[PDB]
Amino acid sequence: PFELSGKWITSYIGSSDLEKIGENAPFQVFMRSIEFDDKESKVYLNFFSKENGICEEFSLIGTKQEGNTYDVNYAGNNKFVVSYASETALIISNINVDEEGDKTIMTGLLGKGTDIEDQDLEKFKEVTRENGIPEENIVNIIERDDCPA
Ligand SMILES: CCCCCCCCCCC=O
Repeated sequence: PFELSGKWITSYIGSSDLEKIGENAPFQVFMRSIEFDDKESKVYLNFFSKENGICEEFSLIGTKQEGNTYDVNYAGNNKFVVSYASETALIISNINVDEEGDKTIMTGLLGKGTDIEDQDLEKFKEVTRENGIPEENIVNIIERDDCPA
């Protein structure tokens, strides 16, 4: 029985739009924890993001929708799905439509902080590729995560 809820840190993030994941961008998300409240059909996302260089924490609440999709507001509208789940990682596929209406597809590899297991990384890169996102559009989040634990 897989436990999806708990501590989850971001290791890598791929994106179709580089403007959304650079330094201080809305999607350079340093995950801290994700909670799946299936009884209440909600999802609790906690993370840090940089704006003007300093770390800023976020505690969002998303609602479960059709299939395995989750709706959540942040820098536009988002619809994300947990494409992959193992005992060491989680791979999220998210589609964001910002305030300007620009559509951006993104992917992310989440772990228990730690150390990255190449097995999950290869799956992340494969998912990223399948979404038409090139390898050069992948950023290493762990190297950039200096935000509070
Ligand atoms: C932000 C993309 C991947 C981050 C890891 C978990 C998602 C929680 C916040 C999702 C908002 O998109």
